[PDB]
Amino acid sequence: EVETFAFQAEIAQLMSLIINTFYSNKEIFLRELISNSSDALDKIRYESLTDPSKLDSGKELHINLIPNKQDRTLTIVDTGIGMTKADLINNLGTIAKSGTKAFMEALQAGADISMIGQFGVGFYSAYLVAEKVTVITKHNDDEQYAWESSAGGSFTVRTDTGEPMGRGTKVILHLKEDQTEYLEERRIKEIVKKHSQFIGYPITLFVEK
Ligand SMILES: COc1cc(Nc2cc(-n3c(C)cc4c3CC(C)(C)CC4=O)ccc2C(N)=O)cc(OC)c1OC
Repeated sequence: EVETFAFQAEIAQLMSLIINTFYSNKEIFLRELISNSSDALDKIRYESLTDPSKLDSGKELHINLIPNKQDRTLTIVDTGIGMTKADLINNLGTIAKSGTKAFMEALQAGADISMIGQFGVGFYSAYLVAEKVTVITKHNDDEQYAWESSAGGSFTVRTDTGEPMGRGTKVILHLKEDQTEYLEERRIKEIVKKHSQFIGYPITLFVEK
């Protein structure tokens, strides 16, 4: 069973701006998604200090970047806190609404899209490079879910029947036809070094084939 939901107006607006605005510095999407992963990893790590059993679903705290040229996808995988159904549908969206408002005000005042992260809505920078984003996530004490959106004002959530993840999140970027450079090892290495060099978790760039 697949449930379909409408984005709140502000998020739909944000996604349209990201998709429609001419802005060449698209590579910033990667640091934003890695920053989401890092924050998620911080969260499970801190929680585990008071409840060590929260790591029964996996001790290792890390990030993998997986390019797939056949599928034309770049996947960002982490073993962070993951997201409940409520996190996916309601709660992160509520925070993103107020973040969007501040971001759009800042843009009018002369800020640029690369500053999106300061407003807590950096996830949506995925749409600079992706025609569709799929999010597979597993939080402790909840089911594995798949969230998906190609924008257009709606997203879906279903319970996932793919490979079980233990705990964490996979963000699968179905890349735009003209954005396949982000499948190249050298290009990913370049971006991580430039923007994500001090992330406090191992980042493994998988190689193709
Ligand atoms: C930044 O803080 C947090 C991030 C996350 N996780 C994440 C959240 C997002 N994220 C954020 C910040 C906003 C949004 C998302 C993903 C979405 C599909 C729910 C759409 C959205 O509006 C993306 C990736 C992860 C990830 N890699 O785990 C979970 C949290 O707690 C369950 C949390 O603490 C509030």
